[PDB]
Amino acid sequence: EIALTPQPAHLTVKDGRFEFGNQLKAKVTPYQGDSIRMVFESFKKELQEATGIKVSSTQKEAKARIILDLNPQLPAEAYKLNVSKKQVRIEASRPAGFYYALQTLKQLMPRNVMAGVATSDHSQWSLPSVEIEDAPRFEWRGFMLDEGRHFFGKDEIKRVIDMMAIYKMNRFHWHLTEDQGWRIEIKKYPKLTETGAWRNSKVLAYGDVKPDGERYGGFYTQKDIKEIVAYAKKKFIEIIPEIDIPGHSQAAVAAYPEFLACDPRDKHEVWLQQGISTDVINVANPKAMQFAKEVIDELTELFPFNYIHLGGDECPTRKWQKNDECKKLLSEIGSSNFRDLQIYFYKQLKDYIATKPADQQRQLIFWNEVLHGNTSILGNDITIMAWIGANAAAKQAAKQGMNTILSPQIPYYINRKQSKLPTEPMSQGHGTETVEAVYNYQPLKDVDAALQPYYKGVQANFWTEWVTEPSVLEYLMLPRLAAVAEAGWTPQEKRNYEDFKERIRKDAELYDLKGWNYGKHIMK
Ligand SMILES: [Cl-]
Ligand SMILES: [Cl-]
Repeated sequence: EIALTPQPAHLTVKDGRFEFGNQLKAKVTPYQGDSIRMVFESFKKELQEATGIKVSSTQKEAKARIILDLNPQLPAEAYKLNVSKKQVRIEASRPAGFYYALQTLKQLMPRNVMAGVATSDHSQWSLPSVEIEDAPRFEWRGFMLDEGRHFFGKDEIKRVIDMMAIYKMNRFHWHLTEDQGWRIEIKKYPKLTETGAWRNSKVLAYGDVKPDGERYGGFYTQKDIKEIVAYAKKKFIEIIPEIDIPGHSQAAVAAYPEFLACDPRDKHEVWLQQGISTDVINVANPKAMQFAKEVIDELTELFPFNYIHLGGDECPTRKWQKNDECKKLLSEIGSSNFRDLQIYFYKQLKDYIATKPADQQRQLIFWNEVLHGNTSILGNDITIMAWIGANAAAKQAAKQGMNTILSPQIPYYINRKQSKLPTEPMSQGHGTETVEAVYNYQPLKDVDAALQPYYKGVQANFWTEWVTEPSVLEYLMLPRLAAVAEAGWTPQEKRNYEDFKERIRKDAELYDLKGWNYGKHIMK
């Protein structure tokens, strides 16, 4: 019983099986300075850890039990995988394609292989004969984690990356800064972490829930950030940092109130509540602009991927309205609409980025509500993450020639409850965002062919207002993460929730072996 998730574009089962011994020979293309050989070496280590099988090299076709060949006609993440009694044959055009072919290969084996866990007893190992041709539907297949509200740390984020890689996801969006915490070391502004990474409650207060008096927090050093980026790159996951400015910035304001606060004479502390804060950055202060530039500079050094997310939330303008510098700047830009200050701030930063050498330039991503503002000055070389009225907003973005990513609150905010049972952990929602609901979302329903090139893909987002424990994070992430991964990867014509349900059931064993929690509703 073969169970592949995401389901490949094309799968044909054939007669017989390929058997591994304790040792066998592989021939691997030397394409791009042995890059594919490096991918294969990582695979060899994983295989040996789980099965004891050792692979050696050959240059002879006739002696190669496994062969990785270059086929330049295939798309950048595409592959062919042909398993017969005599040979495993893989073709791809790019490293990621070889990597994905090998992920599929592992998935055809017992779940302990994908889990990277050995059996205690002697086992023998084989693959079903198959012909697979596969390629992702979308180039952006993403997961966002909020570590601003609750910090999980390096080991847990490595596990998150591990989960993503199993399901061939390729974009990790790291929501690192918030009203309630700042989680990334910035060398020029050390108080962002010293002040902003710690606060006097673990829980975030809302309604009947009050602050709990626990001194709580944490942050990533730059060394940690580089380590995680490198770890993710080995699994073909690129990382997008999100540093929210000037909204969702209360932690930064608490760190440097003397120039970031609109009201510096007032007390500023890290927020212990859930909600929307009015304590926004004073975008009219020249030192605040210097700060934003210096933060972007440091992000460029740490994150090699070509995008930065700056938020674009419709932050409260109340404090700007009461600030002499902000009132003066608004008058100077010839406006009476304070939202124009936020857009002006972004334009400044976009212009600054454009002054940098090409390799240091980054494209900006914003949440779709930014488009409610007067955004003409930003041009159309921005990317829109569509989360609220997502289908309508994505269409609007595409009509303006902006690339767009679909992350609808309903149903891709997978921190939301996944069941109506009274025993579920506390999180947002009422229990309607079941695995079925997540899977059934159709990203290109009713999207005109002309607009489709702008739709880069899909992303599940995980907000952590309520989620304080890794066990709960995992419980909510899985298995809905796989449903979104399948939406991202599998052609529409091969998608079917009932079929997915049967396949994803096979991964309970994987999750158990890895020690991951998961929702049990569709399992067993
Ligand atoms: Cl679909
Ligand atoms: Cl669709």
